[PDB]
Amino acid sequence: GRVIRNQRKGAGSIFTSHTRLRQGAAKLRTLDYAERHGYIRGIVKQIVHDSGRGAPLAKVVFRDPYKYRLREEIFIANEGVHTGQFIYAGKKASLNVGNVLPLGSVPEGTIVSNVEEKPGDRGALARASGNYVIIIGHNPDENKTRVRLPSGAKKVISSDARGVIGVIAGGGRVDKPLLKAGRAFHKYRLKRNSWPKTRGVAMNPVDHPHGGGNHQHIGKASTISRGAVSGQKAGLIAARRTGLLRG
RNA sequence: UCUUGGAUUUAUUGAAGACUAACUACUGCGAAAGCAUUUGCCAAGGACGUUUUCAUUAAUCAAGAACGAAAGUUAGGGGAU
RNA sequence: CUCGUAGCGGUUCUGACGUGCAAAUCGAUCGUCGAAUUUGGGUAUAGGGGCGAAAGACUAAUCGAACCAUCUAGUAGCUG
RNA sequence: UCACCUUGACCUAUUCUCAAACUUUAAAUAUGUAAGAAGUCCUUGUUACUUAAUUGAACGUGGACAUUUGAAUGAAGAGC
RNA sequence: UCUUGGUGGUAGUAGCAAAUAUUCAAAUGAGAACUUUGAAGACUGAAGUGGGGAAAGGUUCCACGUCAACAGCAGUUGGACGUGGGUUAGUCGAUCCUAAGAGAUGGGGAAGCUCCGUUUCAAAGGCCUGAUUUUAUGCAGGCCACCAUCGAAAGGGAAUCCGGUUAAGAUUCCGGAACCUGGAUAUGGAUUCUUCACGGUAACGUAACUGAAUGUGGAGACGUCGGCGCGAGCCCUGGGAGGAGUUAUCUUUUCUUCUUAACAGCUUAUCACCCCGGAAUUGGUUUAUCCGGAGAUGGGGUCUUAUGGCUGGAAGAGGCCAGCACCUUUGCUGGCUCCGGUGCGCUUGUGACGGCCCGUGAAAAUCCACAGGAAGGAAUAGUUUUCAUGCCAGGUCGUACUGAUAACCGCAGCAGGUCUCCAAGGUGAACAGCCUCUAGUUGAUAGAAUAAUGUAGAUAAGGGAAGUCGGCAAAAUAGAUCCGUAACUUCGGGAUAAGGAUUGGCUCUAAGGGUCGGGUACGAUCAACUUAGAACUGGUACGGACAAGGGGAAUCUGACUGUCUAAUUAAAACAUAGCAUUGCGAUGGUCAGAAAGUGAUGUUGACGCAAUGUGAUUUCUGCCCAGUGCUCUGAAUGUCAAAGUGAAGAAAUUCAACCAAGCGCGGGUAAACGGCGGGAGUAACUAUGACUCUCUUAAGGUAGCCAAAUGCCUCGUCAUCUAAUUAGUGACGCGCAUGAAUGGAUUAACGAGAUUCCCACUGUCCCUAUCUACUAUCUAGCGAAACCACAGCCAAGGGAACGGGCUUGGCAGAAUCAGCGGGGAAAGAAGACCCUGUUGAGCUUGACUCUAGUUUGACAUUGUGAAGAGACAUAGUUUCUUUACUUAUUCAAUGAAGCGGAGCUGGAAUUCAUUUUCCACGUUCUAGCAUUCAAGGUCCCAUUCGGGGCUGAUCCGGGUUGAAGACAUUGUCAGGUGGGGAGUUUGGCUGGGGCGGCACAUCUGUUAAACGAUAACGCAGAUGUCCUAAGGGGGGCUCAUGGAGAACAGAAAUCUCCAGUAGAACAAAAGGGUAAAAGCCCCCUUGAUUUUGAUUUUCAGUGUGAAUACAAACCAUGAAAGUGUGGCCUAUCGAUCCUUUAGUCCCUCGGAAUUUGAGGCUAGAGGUGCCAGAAAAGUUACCACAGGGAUAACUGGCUUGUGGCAGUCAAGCGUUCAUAGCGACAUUGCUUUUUGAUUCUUCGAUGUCGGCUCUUCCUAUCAUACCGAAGCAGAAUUCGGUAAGCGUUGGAUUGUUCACCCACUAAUAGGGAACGUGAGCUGGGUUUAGACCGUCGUGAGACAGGUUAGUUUUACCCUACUGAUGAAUGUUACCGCAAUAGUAAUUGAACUUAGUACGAGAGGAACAGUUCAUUCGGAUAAUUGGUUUUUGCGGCUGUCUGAUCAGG
Ligand SMILES: [Mg+2]
Ligand SMILES: [Mg+2]
Ligand SMILES: [Mg+2]
Ligand SMILES: [Mg+2]
Ligand SMILES: [Mg+2]
Ligand SMILES: [Mg+2]
Ligand SMILES: [Mg+2]
Ligand SMILES: [Mg+2]
Ligand SMILES: [Mg+2]
Ligand SMILES: [Mg+2]
Ligand SMILES: [Mg+2]
Ligand SMILES: [Mg+2]
Ligand SMILES: [Mg+2]
Ligand SMILES: [Mg+2]
Ligand SMILES: [Mg+2]
Ligand SMILES: [Mg+2]
Ligand SMILES: [Mg+2]
Ligand SMILES: [Mg+2]
Ligand SMILES: [Mg+2]
Ligand SMILES: [Mg+2]
Ligand SMILES: [Mg+2]
Ligand SMILES: [Mg+2]
Ligand SMILES: [Mg+2]
Ligand SMILES: [Mg+2]
Ligand SMILES: [Mg+2]
Ligand SMILES: [Mg+2]
Ligand SMILES: [Mg+2]
Ligand SMILES: [Mg+2]
Ligand SMILES: [Mg+2]
Ligand SMILES: [Mg+2]
Ligand SMILES: [Mg+2]
Ligand SMILES: [Mg+2]
Ligand SMILES: [Mg+2]
Ligand SMILES: [Mg+2]
Ligand SMILES: [Mg+2]
Ligand SMILES: [Mg+2]
Ligand SMILES: [Mg+2]
Ligand SMILES: [Mg+2]
Ligand SMILES: [Mg+2]
Ligand SMILES: [Mg+2]
Ligand SMILES: [Mg+2]
Ligand SMILES: [Mg+2]
Ligand SMILES: [Mg+2]
Ligand SMILES: [Mg+2]
Ligand SMILES: [Mg+2]
Ligand SMILES: [Mg+2]
Ligand SMILES: [Mg+2]
Ligand SMILES: [Mg+2]
Ligand SMILES: [Mg+2]
Ligand SMILES: [Mg+2]
Ligand SMILES: [Mg+2]
Ligand SMILES: [Mg+2]
Ligand SMILES: [Mg+2]
Ligand SMILES: [Mg+2]
Ligand SMILES: [Mg+2]
Ligand SMILES: [Mg+2]
Ligand SMILES: [Mg+2]
Ligand SMILES: [Mg+2]
Ligand SMILES: [Mg+2]
Ligand SMILES: [Mg+2]
Ligand SMILES: [Mg+2]
Ligand SMILES: [Mg+2]
Ligand SMILES: [Mg+2]
Ligand SMILES: [Mg+2]
Ligand SMILES: [Mg+2]
Ligand SMILES: [Mg+2]
Ligand SMILES: [Mg+2]
Ligand SMILES: [Mg+2]
Ligand SMILES: [Mg+2]
Ligand SMILES: [Mg+2]
Ligand SMILES: [Mg+2]
Ligand SMILES: [Mg+2]
Ligand SMILES: [Mg+2]
Ligand SMILES: [Mg+2]
Ligand SMILES: [Mg+2]
Ligand SMILES: [Mg+2]
Ligand SMILES: [Mg+2]
Ligand SMILES: [Mg+2]
Ligand SMILES: [Mg+2]
Ligand SMILES: [Mg+2]
Ligand SMILES: [Mg+2]
Ligand SMILES: [Mg+2]
Ligand SMILES: [Mg+2]
Ligand SMILES: [Mg+2]
Ligand SMILES: [Mg+2]
Ligand SMILES: [Mg+2]
Ligand SMILES: [Mg+2]
Ligand SMILES: [Mg+2]
Ligand SMILES: [Mg+2]
Ligand SMILES: [Mg+2]
Ligand SMILES: [Mg+2]
Ligand SMILES: [Mg+2]
Ligand SMILES: [Mg+2]
Ligand SMILES: [Mg+2]
Ligand SMILES: [Mg+2]
Repeated sequence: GRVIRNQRKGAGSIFTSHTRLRQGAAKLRTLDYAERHGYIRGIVKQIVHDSGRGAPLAKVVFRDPYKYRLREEIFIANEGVHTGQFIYAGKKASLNVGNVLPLGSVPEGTIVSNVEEKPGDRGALARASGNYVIIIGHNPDENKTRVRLPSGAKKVISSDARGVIGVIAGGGRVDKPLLKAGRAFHKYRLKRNSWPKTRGVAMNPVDHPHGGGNHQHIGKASTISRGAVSGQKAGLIAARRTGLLRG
């Protein structure tokens, strides 16, 4: 008869993002006349590390078209982008790694990252370390493009949506083992309070639907409907098949 | 088992990975295991030719090493048959 | 990582004490001691709620549901 | 044996022993009613009941009988 | 156990015992253990008992006066009491900045208190003018796109130091010496006829050396560890100038002073950089291997000023002395204050590096610089001066003190807790322990004595775990050097494995450094502590105190480090990395919120986030989709709500069709929940059973493992371990009930985890003794509490069954002291177990009823066109179908910046004399720059040295832009889902409750004892039906059965007679009843009918059911008398409310009617079986409350099935012979220690088993003493008597009592004492809360199943006991007596008797006598051992007193 840990996370008290040391919001450059009819030239000045993020951040500096001043955008760095590199964003831009072009104006099989789901929302797809997006199709009348997402799914996005050529840098990170609870401690120190995890079967029945009994056992089926609510969605939510993938 | 929710067939267009028929032989190369679509680059190899050059530098070899079908092992990728 | 101080804990004596020095101490013996360490201040989360490396533990000596006031002189086939 | 010492039960007359859910009989104790005036007797009045029929039935008028008026003991007042 | 207040006994009692410790004298005083001073002894021992601070306190600080209360003794003292004094800032903080966050406004939500949000969807605004005469500087240009405010006395930050001063303030006052900010402002210097400096190749330099808007850059501004370098301070030390100490002797000796601030000038640097040069024969170089043609080495330079040196500050101050004054105002005078060395030292700061990260380690205020060139400006210095000097001001608040064994919190002057800075010498590795210096304290009620029992510390002969549940506690080990070091292993470890030597002192030896140097075959000089070796030496001591690992072989278990039940559970539980599963591509997953123009994840984006499971590595994860969950573009007349449609009706209404989700159907999923079998026969053994035959499966437990922490039986069986093992280990396995991510098996290392063994070791024990300190005791002072009906000597009896009192006995003499744990079923706590309650709570679910949320349908928002297998058959915008518009709505973005359309060219437009037609719009080697309405061009001005347009830069539409679109979304309603959340329910009787049953509503016979009534979970049975006849009537007939007779035919077919009192039948149990019937056969029928009363039984003379007699009818029936109101009689059944039906066509619908419709009256039905009648699933070991001995266990008491022990009788056994010794079939008793029955007492609690310890009692006698009997020759036995005097063991396993074995013994008898004995212990067993396993349940949970951990309180009161005093007897003293009470010894062996008696032999005694021993007891200390504060003597370490001696 007590609210469970998965419910308490939505109140957002001790379960927020530890966001002091982060370098900003890693977004694309705001879609304007420079990036819609020609291009604009940037410059990388730093490849910095983002706290809580496994991918480096490239600080790319552009000139403001309308006022004499410099605008520093923060990109997710692509593997191969270096400091001192000129970076081109726009429609008429050239395909190099780190250039920002619409999905329509890049050919089939192009490998892109920081890809907008809608034109101008400043980067939503292929942002974690190592991941990328492959363009697998085009429908030039009623401009759309078919992609493969990092999950393996197929998405249809506007051809006016943008992307950055290359993979997101920092790949192969999760292939290293953490080896100890300490290295898990400092990974989640700079993300959010989701660590450690107590098993619900290791509890009292007031705390979890899995807890209690004279032996640690689940009692009911762990697969719960999508048509259930909070407090019952403690287990496998809306599972199609369970266990190993052996047919 | 699939099938009137149109299977099987047929046509158009795509993807994926694998494979490289026919030509293909009492034919070739490779130390052996093995090796076939093209073009490019890389270093190599046999045989021939030689009025070149060195002039026994060689033969086989314990111990020791390189390579070693396929299945298998570990971890990524890929999963068309 | 280890031996071991400061520190931080609390194994055993089932030691002392048990109208105590103390509503949890004292002593010896112990765990650990460069990190998932220890800690001050600021700050956030509030009661059927929080918080929980999970013991129904902790949330002002109060916790299988805090504390305060009211409804309330709640009701009692039960005891005085 | 192919009417026989070595037949079983059955029938008839005997015999020993018994019965809470057997009995011809049958106590003790306990128990119902009666021992009168709201009585008995005579005459005959009523009725739609009853009879073949004032016959019966029931309730009566009038008349006969007075405390040994219908066993014993008691009664402390009786009844409501 | 009332309330409030007061008061006692206990009681002058318990006690005032941690933190080494006090002592002498004087002073003050009424009074001194405690005050003050001196002396002495000591301690904290620099991670302090020392100097400061943060929080908190608040005056506690300081002085004077004072001692009533407070300082648990005292008090002249005080943190007390009374009166006062005291806190000084431009520089230290606050103030300011932002952090995590908090929070207004605009705006949205909410009935509202108010909520969200912090830049949002807002018309959110101040900044300078170049510089002043029409300026209160605007009535002007020009610029800026953010958007409150709060948030740190530890973060960021402008600037102050030294000396002195107070009773108490100080980085604040005073004296001296600075600095910063803000403002104003003059002079000098600088620069200027080249108008905004010069020098250097350069790095850069300087005293200056204009610089607007705008932009850019830097600082503020950052982790941790390691080593190295450098600095400061400290420590160590040499020479000298003073002062003090010791001085028998020694000591050029021991201690001590010898200082230099902020600020300023000049110099000072690793790193970095510049020039020259051009490198392999590669060089440079760090402790640490980096660097160099992208230019090393080298030679010259440049810069940062951490930091150091010099000088100013500043010797005038501070220190140390000396001399002279000597109520001198109170000083005056004078000298010295100097020069070094050393370093793996300590603390700290810094610099250059290196290591680490799936961790890469704040922000803002603020300040500066540069880019740019706006504007302004030149005479002998026009401007401008970030150069020097000069002037003024710096507010408000805080400041004292403590910061804790007395200033804070803990009730308080509480051994507790509470953040931080500084940190001397020695020993030593050390911030350890031990001793000392500076500083500080010497506070804690005392004195005397040295009983017991304690607490704390010790030691112990011989043995060495025999102790105990268990090695608990203790001992042992310990530092360092050298040697040596296994199994196993994840190859990193194990590991300090195990083991084994050495260690002092003194005198030496040998290595190991720095600075100094060459010709266009060389040693002066200084300094450090490591290491190795040698000799000599000694009561063979030496890590001499201190400090400091015990180790080994196994098993279980968790990989490890880590975490938790504060205050009983530290673990095997939790976590963990690793592994795996699941969901989600943002209009999203998971979750918030009452809503929201609302939130978390999210400053996010599948290498992510969320939800779970398992838990490192090795090696594996078998079989199951039937169940239930989950899931599926799956089947579409099975079910399908609301809305909508249609039919009938006057209509309310009734019906029908259509019918979304969801359910049902089909499938997939087990690292989802979960599951993983019998009977029988078979191999040339007897059973065993590869294979085989069936029953049911979805699958029938695979790989593995095991009496395992999982196995009841079980202490399984074997082996091993031991003398002996219910332990352990290894095997085996039909395994009650093992098993694969509810993970199976194994696994190095780790572990305050659990278990067994071994070595060492020891007082754990045999078996106890001694010592010290503190208590206790006694004294002065001070002085509680628990508890208390009244109390306090027993035996027996009875009694609510264990009496202090009552009864009958025993007896009994003041007042007491120390102990003590028998008793007071002592106290502590209105039992926490069990029961009762129509008492609650928590958690679970296939209980009931809801509910948020979610899903599905409908209507509104919701408009505009189409095509329309979209109306019913010249027939119509809505209709069981799709896509077209944008303006509602929705999403998103931006400083709403470039949208839409139209306009120049050139063509593979082969211009088709037409853009039917389309395409490109100033930027891509490179880490530069991009700003001033834009220069140019053009035209105008009224031209003023400047100003304005246009074009540069196409025109038009004012639609910011992109999606999405009348669908989501939203409002309302309807169906589903919905233990996530809520509330409620879970009967009773009961030889306690649970379970079973119904004795819960009934019937017959018995119980039941001759009217009636009468209990038990008494007994034997039956009831919830059956019947249109098995009801009613009439007539006829006799039934069960037996005997004899009939072909098949018998023992049983039909037929016939005789006998048949019922021995048959009557629906169903049993009892009763019945023979021209009540039965059997036949005929007719519905009385099993209507209406109202009366009555009987159960009984309240209520109801219900059943029944009896009538009466009014109407029928049946029979010839009729009659009979029939269901069954031959005794059982077979049901209220109010609601619904329904029959009847009358009756009453009413209240303004009056008609018609439906509704309501009403009388009689039935539908039902409550718990049967006088609620609508209801579990568990609780987390439980709780009101009670209850109305109630379970332990004890006592009764009873005595059972257990044991006896007896009578004697068929028989005992070679004959009942009774030497036995004894059947019977029979009569005893015990309460075994086990069973009462719930008698106890629930405002009698502390629950075993053990240990210790006492007493019984006798039903094992031994010992003395005897009797024998089938007693002897020896040894057996049976029996008197007898409880005296003994009655040590161990392995087990928590066990019991058991069992080993072994000794004279013997290892049995019992009682609240199953003797917990204020005597222990806590192993059992009995809370943690945890794991097995079985069972969907689960919560359960198990008189296993395993691990889990606080044991109080005596000082009375009595009892043990010891100790004592009034009274004329006083006093010595010597005695003995009533009464207690009593104590015990047992064995050997020699001799004696190889004798006896015996055929084998064997083989006893009495007397001597000598020893066992167990016990009482002493005693010559000896032997133990003990040591004799601190007696000696030795040793470390430190301290200068050394020595002598000591602490
Ligand atoms: Mg976990
Ligand atoms: Mg738990
Ligand atoms: Mg080919
Ligand atoms: Mg460690
Ligand atoms: Mg350790
Ligand atoms: Mg420690
Ligand atoms: Mg503990
Ligand atoms: Mg204790
Ligand atoms: Mg350590
Ligand atoms: Mg601390
Ligand atoms: Mg809640
Ligand atoms: Mg629990
Ligand atoms: Mg409360
Ligand atoms: Mg009350
Ligand atoms: Mg009877
Ligand atoms: Mg009678
Ligand atoms: Mg009192
Ligand atoms: Mg006393
Ligand atoms: Mg004393
Ligand atoms: Mg000391
Ligand atoms: Mg006092
Ligand atoms: Mg006094
Ligand atoms: Mg004072
Ligand atoms: Mg300051
Ligand atoms: Mg502020
Ligand atoms: Mg900081
Ligand atoms: Mg000063
Ligand atoms: Mg001048
Ligand atoms: Mg100059
Ligand atoms: Mg700067
Ligand atoms: Mg200063
Ligand atoms: Mg420090
Ligand atoms: Mg100046
Ligand atoms: Mg002050
Ligand atoms: Mg002060
Ligand atoms: Mg102070
Ligand atoms: Mg005090
Ligand atoms: Mg020292
Ligand atoms: Mg030393
Ligand atoms: Mg003391
Ligand atoms: Mg000894
Ligand atoms: Mg000895
Ligand atoms: Mg023993
Ligand atoms: Mg021990
Ligand atoms: Mg060594
Ligand atoms: Mg060793
Ligand atoms: Mg070992
Ligand atoms: Mg562990
Ligand atoms: Mg575990
Ligand atoms: Mg494991
Ligand atoms: Mg640990
Ligand atoms: Mg605890
Ligand atoms: Mg957020
Ligand atoms: Mg499995
Ligand atoms: Mg409907
Ligand atoms: Mg043992
Ligand atoms: Mg075993
Ligand atoms: Mg075996
Ligand atoms: Mg087994
Ligand atoms: Mg004493
Ligand atoms: Mg009395
Ligand atoms: Mg008597
Ligand atoms: Mg009493
Ligand atoms: Mg009396
Ligand atoms: Mg009497
Ligand atoms: Mg007596
Ligand atoms: Mg006395
Ligand atoms: Mg005592
Ligand atoms: Mg007692
Ligand atoms: Mg008690
Ligand atoms: Mg009741
Ligand atoms: Mg815009
Ligand atoms: Mg009777
Ligand atoms: Mg019967
Ligand atoms: Mg019945
Ligand atoms: Mg008849
Ligand atoms: Mg019958
Ligand atoms: Mg009968
Ligand atoms: Mg009845
Ligand atoms: Mg009712
Ligand atoms: Mg009306
Ligand atoms: Mg009843
Ligand atoms: Mg009571
Ligand atoms: Mg006797
Ligand atoms: Mg005897
Ligand atoms: Mg005898
Ligand atoms: Mg006796
Ligand atoms: Mg005796
Ligand atoms: Mg005995
Ligand atoms: Mg007992
Ligand atoms: Mg006792
Ligand atoms: Mg225990
Ligand atoms: Mg006790
Ligand atoms: Mg006492
Ligand atoms: Mg001596």
